[PDB]
Amino acid sequence: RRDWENPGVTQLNRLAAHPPFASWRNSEEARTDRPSQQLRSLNGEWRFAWFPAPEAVPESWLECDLPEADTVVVPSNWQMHGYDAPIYTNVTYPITVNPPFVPTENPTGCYSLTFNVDESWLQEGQTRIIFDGVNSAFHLWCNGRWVGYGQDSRLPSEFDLSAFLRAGENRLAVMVLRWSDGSYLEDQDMWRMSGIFRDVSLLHKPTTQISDFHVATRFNDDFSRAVLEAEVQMCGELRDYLRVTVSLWQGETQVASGTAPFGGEIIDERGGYADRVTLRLNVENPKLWSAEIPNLYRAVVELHTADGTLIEAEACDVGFREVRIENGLLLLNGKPLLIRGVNRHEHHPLHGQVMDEQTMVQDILLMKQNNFNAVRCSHYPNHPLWYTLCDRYGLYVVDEANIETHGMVPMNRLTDDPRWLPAMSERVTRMVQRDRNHPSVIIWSLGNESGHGANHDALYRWIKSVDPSRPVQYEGGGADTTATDIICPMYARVDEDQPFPAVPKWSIKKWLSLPGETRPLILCEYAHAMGNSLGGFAKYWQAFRQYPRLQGGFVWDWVDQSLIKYDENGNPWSAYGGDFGDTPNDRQFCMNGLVFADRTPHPALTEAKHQQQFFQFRLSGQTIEVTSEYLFRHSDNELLHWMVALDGKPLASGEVPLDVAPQGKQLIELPELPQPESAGQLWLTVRVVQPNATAWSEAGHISAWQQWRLAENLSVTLPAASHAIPHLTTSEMDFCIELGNKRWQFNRQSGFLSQMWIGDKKQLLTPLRDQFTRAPLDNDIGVSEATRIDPNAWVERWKAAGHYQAEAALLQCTADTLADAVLITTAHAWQHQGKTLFISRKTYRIDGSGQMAITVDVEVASDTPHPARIGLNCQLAQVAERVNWLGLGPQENYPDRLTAACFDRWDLPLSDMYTPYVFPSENGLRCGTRELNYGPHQWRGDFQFNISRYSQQQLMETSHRHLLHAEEGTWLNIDGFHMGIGGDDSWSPSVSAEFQLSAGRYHYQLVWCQK
Amino acid sequence: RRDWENPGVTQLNRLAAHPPFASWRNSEEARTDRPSQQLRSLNGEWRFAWFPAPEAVPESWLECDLPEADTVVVPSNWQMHGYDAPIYTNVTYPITVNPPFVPTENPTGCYSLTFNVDESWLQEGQTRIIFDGVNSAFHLWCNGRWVGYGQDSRLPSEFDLSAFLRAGENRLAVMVLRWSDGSYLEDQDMWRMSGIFRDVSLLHKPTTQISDFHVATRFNDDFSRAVLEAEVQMCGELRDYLRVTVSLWQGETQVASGTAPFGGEIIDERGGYADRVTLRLNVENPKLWSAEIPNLYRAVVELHTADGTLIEAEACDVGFREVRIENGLLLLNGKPLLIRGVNRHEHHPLHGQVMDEQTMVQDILLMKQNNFNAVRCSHYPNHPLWYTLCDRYGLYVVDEANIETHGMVPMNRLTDDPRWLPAMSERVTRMVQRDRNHPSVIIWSLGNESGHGANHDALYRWIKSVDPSRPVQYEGGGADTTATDIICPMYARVDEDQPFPAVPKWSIKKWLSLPGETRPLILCEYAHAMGNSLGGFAKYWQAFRQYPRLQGGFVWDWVDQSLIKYDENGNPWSAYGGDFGDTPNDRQFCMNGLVFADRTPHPALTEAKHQQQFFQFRLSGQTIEVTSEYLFRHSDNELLHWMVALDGKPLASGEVPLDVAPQGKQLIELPELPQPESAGQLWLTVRVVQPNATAWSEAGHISAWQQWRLAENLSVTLPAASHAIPHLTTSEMDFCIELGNKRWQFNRQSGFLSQMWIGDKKQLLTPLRDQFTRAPLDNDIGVSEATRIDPNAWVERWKAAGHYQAEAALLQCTADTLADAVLITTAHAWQHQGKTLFISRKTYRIDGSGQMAITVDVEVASDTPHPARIGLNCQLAQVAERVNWLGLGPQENYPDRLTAACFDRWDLPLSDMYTPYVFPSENGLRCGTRELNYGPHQWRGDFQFNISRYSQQQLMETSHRHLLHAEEGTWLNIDGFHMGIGGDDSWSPSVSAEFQLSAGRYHYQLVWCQK
Ligand SMILES: [Mg+2]
Ligand SMILES: [Mg+2]
Ligand SMILES: [Mg+2]
Ligand SMILES: [Mg+2]
Ligand SMILES: [Mg+2]
Ligand SMILES: [Mg+2]
Ligand SMILES: [Mg+2]
Ligand SMILES: [Mg+2]
Ligand code: NA
Ligand code: NA
Ligand code: NA
Ligand code: NA
Ligand code: NA
Ligand code: NA
Ligand code: NA
Ligand code: NA
Ligand code: NA
Ligand code: NA
Repeated sequence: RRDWENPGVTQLNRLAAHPPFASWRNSEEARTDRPSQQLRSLNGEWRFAWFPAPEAVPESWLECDLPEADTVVVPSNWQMHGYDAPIYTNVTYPITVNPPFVPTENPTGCYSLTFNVDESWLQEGQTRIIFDGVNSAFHLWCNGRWVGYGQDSRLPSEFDLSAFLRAGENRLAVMVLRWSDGSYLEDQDMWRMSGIFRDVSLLHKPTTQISDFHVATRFNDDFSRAVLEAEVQMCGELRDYLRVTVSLWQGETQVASGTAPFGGEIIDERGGYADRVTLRLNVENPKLWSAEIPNLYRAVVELHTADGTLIEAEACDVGFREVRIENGLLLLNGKPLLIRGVNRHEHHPLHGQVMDEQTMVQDILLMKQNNFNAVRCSHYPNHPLWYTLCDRYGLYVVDEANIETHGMVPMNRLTDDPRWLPAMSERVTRMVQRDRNHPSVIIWSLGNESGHGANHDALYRWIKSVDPSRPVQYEGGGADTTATDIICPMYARVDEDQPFPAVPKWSIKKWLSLPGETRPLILCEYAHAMGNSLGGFAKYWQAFRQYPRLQGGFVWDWVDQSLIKYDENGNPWSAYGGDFGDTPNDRQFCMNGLVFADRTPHPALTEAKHQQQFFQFRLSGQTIEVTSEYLFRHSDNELLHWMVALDGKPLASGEVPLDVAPQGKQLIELPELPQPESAGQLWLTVRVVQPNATAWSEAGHISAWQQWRLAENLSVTLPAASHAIPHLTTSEMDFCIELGNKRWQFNRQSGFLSQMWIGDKKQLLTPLRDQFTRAPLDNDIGVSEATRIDPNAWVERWKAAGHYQAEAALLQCTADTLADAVLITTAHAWQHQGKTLFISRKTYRIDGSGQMAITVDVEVASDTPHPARIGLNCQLAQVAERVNWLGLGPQENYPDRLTAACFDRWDLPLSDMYTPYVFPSENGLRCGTRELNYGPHQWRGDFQFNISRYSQQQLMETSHRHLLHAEEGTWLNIDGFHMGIGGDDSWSPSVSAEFQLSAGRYHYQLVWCQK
Repeated sequence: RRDWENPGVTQLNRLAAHPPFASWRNSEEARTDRPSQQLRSLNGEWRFAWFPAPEAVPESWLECDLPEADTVVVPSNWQMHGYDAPIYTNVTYPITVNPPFVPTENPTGCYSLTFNVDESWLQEGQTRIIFDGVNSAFHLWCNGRWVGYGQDSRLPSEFDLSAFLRAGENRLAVMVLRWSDGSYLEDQDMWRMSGIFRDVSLLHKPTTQISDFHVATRFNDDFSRAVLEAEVQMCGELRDYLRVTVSLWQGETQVASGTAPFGGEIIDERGGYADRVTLRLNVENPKLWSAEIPNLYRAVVELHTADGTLIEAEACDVGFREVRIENGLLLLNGKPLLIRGVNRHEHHPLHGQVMDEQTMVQDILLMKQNNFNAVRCSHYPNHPLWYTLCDRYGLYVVDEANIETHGMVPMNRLTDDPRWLPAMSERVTRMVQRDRNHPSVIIWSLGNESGHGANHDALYRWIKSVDPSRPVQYEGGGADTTATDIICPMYARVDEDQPFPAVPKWSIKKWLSLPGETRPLILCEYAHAMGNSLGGFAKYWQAFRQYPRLQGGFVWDWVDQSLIKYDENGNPWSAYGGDFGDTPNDRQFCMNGLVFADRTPHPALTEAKHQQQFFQFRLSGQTIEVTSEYLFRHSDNELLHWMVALDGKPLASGEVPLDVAPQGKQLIELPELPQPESAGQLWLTVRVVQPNATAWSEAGHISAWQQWRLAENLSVTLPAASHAIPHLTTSEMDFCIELGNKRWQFNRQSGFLSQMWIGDKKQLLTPLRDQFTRAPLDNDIGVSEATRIDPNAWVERWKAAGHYQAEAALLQCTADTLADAVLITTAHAWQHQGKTLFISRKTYRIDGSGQMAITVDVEVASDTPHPARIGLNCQLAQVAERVNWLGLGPQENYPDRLTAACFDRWDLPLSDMYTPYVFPSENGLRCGTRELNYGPHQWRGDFQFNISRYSQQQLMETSHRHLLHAEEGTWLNIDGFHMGIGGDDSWSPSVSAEFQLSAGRYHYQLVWCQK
């Protein structure tokens, strides 16, 4: 039958979908969510053999273990065990496009398990097997007899095994196909793996049983009264003595309870559902659920007889909340949300796509700690425990059907085809049936990047009909089609329109007001965090706060999908597309997260944390105004710490309790601040600190901060004049300057400072030279590739202009003596093929104090692409342990990504001054720096810098961080100006005009001296 | 695999659905709709064998003919060949409800055909087979190899046989299952049959071919300009030299033509459809299509190469018309429709469910001739030719998906379940793909009596999304759900509410105005024409004309589903439910048509024709005002004929040409009305005659009529002194009266006229006695059954009250002689269980003229159910050839169904005075009669009467007309009053209060005399 090449067959003998069951036979266990003896895990060691096609599988395997099989753990992805390669392709399908067919060489994983079944499970009732995730399709046999088949790699497939098992040992055999017609609906941008990658379990239910239950909560106008409505369905034999009891508990207190026999109200001319009953429980003053305060109740559903014997119980956590769109705004409990979201794939660097509770918890704690309140399941239903953690920890969730056909041409070729409606329908309906009782899900999504086809419209309506409690969104076809209640673009920019034909991405501000438009706008994806990125993040947040109908967005994305590989020496390294021999592949495009695959943060996460703060601040005088962005809670776990420092020197500080209602303000007046000792800039830093631990944070967690400049007393005191004057020695080759223990050498043929000495120690490994390029970031490169150059990418523009190849031509090099110093003046031209790109004019003034003041004035031809940076660089001979500076920090920060950084005095080990992005590039810059100290050296001025053991040339020549090698000494890059890093997207230029170095003429000044 | 017990498998290897194709290889043949050499019929003689279950089919059958098979004609329903019995069940499924399973005993029809295939069809191109209709599911093999499987008995299933055929002789094998999971979606109220019942054909297409085409017509505001847009899709290898030309013809004139290479506009980020192209042709002053003037153009779509070589051509008739709902009104070409519709099942009394062109044309003509302008395909897509005929003759059509699950409990059990969404979706999507180019289809329907489930909502939106040109309707779930653009109830009454829980049927006038309601209302079924019915039809038409938003309805239904059976002598008779041994069955409920199975009309058809007239008239003095209800045409084929008669005697007449614009009025002044010379009532009758023949009627066709009373001159002339005086002979047991050669005898113990003689000839077989009951109509019976009485039905109320058992008790019988007459006075009480139900007091006055004047005064107890009639009856000794009367006629008419009858002098053969309803009952009445003549007798008065060879007793005791036998003499029923017949529905009391005999006291008088 080749059922795996027929979209008309997505399953055979599979049971209906339904919310999470456990068939407790003790009600108290159900109340507390304790393990159920009726729900057993079959996870652990199984037998597995790999074959190249289903045709190669031997018949013997159905009845007997293959001697050649290996023993492996399940769940797992077989690529993670080395049986074949995982493939990283973004848009292009990994298989030839020829629906509904798949390749004849189709990797097949033959899994089997011998396991015991107690006779008690078989004497009465039904025993079913549940496979929570099998990628991408499979057949199942039990004790050699075929049971059924299933597709949709991201929802559970359940089969009744009652008539196939026997007391004692039994053997299951599962043949899993890597590719199937379901693969045409699974083209998400992620590694392509396969296997039994989610839990496998066995569930026993009585013959008369709860087969489905739906929980709804509806409220009065002020949310002070609710009615909990629980519709319960049974399968099995109806009898007048059956009853359903639904009880609701808040902790250990029972809030309400109702009992009824089965028999629903009349629905139509034929009657009602004799096999269903709806219980309605009044709840006064319910404690409401939100991501701010995830209050939960427990609904316990008992099926029992009138005389009181329990048959079984099921149950769920219940969050009383209403979600609705009114007057153009998405409201939660009547108040407008501000979504601080992130897209999150299920990815683990060692386990592939298998998820575990520890990793789930770690992700949610980091998310909450970084001020996220929402997550989008990009792009498929997740492992079931995810929803339970979001309900309990408190995160809003977008639950999304496992439908993506991005590689089709045009993209809606399948979604507008009715023959594909059935298969798509089950991906949407099975998801709603399974997850509709979770309060954390607040919005349903129809899938991702599958264009806009009529199947979408049909499905959108089906959901609207079966569950009116949550909005439906879908971005395909232009983000504002008739299949979405929310305008949900991906990568639309704040102010800049991208008027692509048919599916333009308008500026978000403009989009809201197009003629006739009235829906809320929440980006389904924005701020693509690939590599050194998140440039322009603050521009989205300023817009979200100013426009009511801009209600936020989901950043793309949480974690890099890098996989671990081992080198010849056994040492692990982070790999990306193409590193497994996979081709074609999309190389580093699989790494776009705020965090590395092991959960270590990238520097961008701090930027997100700051912009997503829940407290806003203004300063007038010495009065700090604190405004709360919480909608529901008072600031009952927060105090404000304030500190004033002079040039990094602490002058004073205090603490004040914060007591701010949701949406309210608090005014705090600072104390009189005595006058500072000397000249400099006073800076005020305030932080919101939570003194008590929460379920998601430690005592002392800092949730928000902000700084302002206070008074400045510019320095007017003349410097203590030199007890000595430097001496110049002129030679045909060089100009040398000597001052005590110091010596400076300027090469006359190159016009650069080629050497410096302290005592008898040389300080430089490479001379001090102008630098106008950077090792290109992912955002500078975009989709450009050696074999398919994208001439529009910044990297290509610079390359084509000769920026990386330009040679300095000396125009002038002279020396003069002044009354107290020596003055060296140079001028160089950087040219390429005859064109002068940049002119650098400098003066170096060395005085009796030993200080060398460098003044730089650069001209940049108006018609050359604006350069990545304007600065100097050199390789110092020394390697020191610490980097100390007065400037923005402590983490890496760039012009268009520096809001989270604070101006203060920071000191870190040198290695923290390098950010190990998997794909190496310019990194580690710190901006707004007035003093930098390293080894015996100090530089002062107003510049940006980076310092590390890797030169820019090395970073640009190296594709994987594991291949980098520390160079001799230390590379210092000191910039007067640096271009923004961008990131609205990583496939087109995204650096906004205000962060491009287009001024034509630039000036900067540095003082270099000893420490 | 048992694919026929799995709603997840509705087909295997079936090709996509598409509009009618013929693969012409000459464009002019395509233009002219001539027969195509590439489309062959395989209809004719096939081999067939019946089996009790698919398991019983011998494997030998795949490879070769079974010797036991018979040779039979295809298309056919195997029940009509006598292989098994057809079943008539209305709501209750004919199989146990245990979805998706079917009985193990499942009648299987094995059909096979040996036929030739030309090598030219195989050497290039694709040869497919098309089964237009297979009930209910089937497997297909070709030359012993399995091809595919299909479900949905009402849409074509097609399969590519290219790789299975060989030049020369080939053999097809088709195993047809009577029952399948598809049957759960085919519970329509009609005979349950099976087989290959619609056409089987072979279609040859080139490898590079037109695979689909959609034609749309949009207009400017006054319809003076149109844009024809034709989207064309291809299959095969794309090549830059390919082209599509679409040309539009109006008769022989080429109106427009456009050509383009393939390549549609960009649709989304991935591009557009390289395999499609859209041609747009401008049309100025298009001739618009409507049921009034079905103007059609012809669109020819040619697939060819750039040098002009034709590859193939497809084509369709195009009707320029726009259908839209605006401000609560259904508009066609901007004018609000008034639907004069009827539901029509595909039924032939001899061939079952097989349709032929002659029967379809016969139906179409009679419909048009009877002023119908629309038809609803109750309840499945029809044979393809039906739409061609509607497009060309001009009828608005409601095309309805084959989905009816009436027998489920509750009704939406399957339609609300997502697991049945796929199967249902195909029944809707495939109908749309097939019929969307037909102009006659103006509204899509989601099926019938399947409750309201979310699957309906999903499919309603799918339609609206793919074809915005036609509204979508669906009655299930209360008739005004979110799945319907039109409020379309079935059997909702005009003024009376039927507030059933959950799905009330409101009075239609009230429904329109319920709070918040704004849609138009068109009944999908009304005026159930079962048996002697159509009572109150005029009430619906008065309301549709008074209320703009009441836009008409579809009467239930066109033709009785009776089947022919043959008695011992081979004579045919009409059979209904249970007559084939089918049980359970719903007896006569399958006969609800305006016409009998053979197309002979029932009397109700004339009432429908009159109320659905397109001309309305008013009279004011000598002025007749004619108003046209046509929306688009002028009365260019009509003249008004008028006639004035005095009591039936013609006084004057004339004709005036009609020249009225659509919706306009014309005033016609009648000439001076010379006075009449005699007492009597003058009556004016007018008729609209079409002088010229049309495609649907003959010259002389009468399309409308109306009558009015004009002056009346009451008779004040004293008769004249009688030549003689009757004599009274009194005896112990009788009062006899003699006058000339006539004698009357009144029995003194019974109190009735027991005998009357002309000479020595007795004139009565039974005495003249009062009668208060009638042989019950289907509407009087409803669903009541001897085995399950419905105490609320009229017949049961009458029975229970003793109406049929009450016996006359004499209260008084006296005789007096007057100056010139003898007077007999009598009084009788009718009692039951000691209660007096009725009292009848009469006088018989016999005078010198020989006339007997009868006065009747009756009392009816207030607490007894209102009686069916208040009259007298007798069995006359003689039988005469003709019946002549001055009253309403000529056809049968009842109080609530007499608008179409006209007052005049009529004369018919006695048998025309009996209506042969298959299920016999009271029939043949004529009301408003002032004089009745039969043999030598004459009765004068103001009464209603029926006259025939069958007593009411026999009619009520006989269930099939074929078993009635003429009694001796003639039974005459003369009524002073008769109850209405009702018909709003035939399962609950439906006679309106104003037509019930509830006055308590009634008076009538008659004169019987010799002629
Ligand atoms: Mg499949
Ligand atoms: Mg226990
Ligand atoms: Mg054993
Ligand atoms: Mg994608
Ligand atoms: Mg700030
Ligand atoms: Mg099936
Ligand atoms: Mg029905
Ligand atoms: Mg009339
Ligand atoms: Na906002
Ligand atoms: Na590549
Ligand atoms: Na990516
Ligand atoms: Na606080
Ligand atoms: Na690099
Ligand atoms: Na109307
Ligand atoms: Na019956
Ligand atoms: Na019927
Ligand atoms: Na005329
Ligand atoms: Na009868």
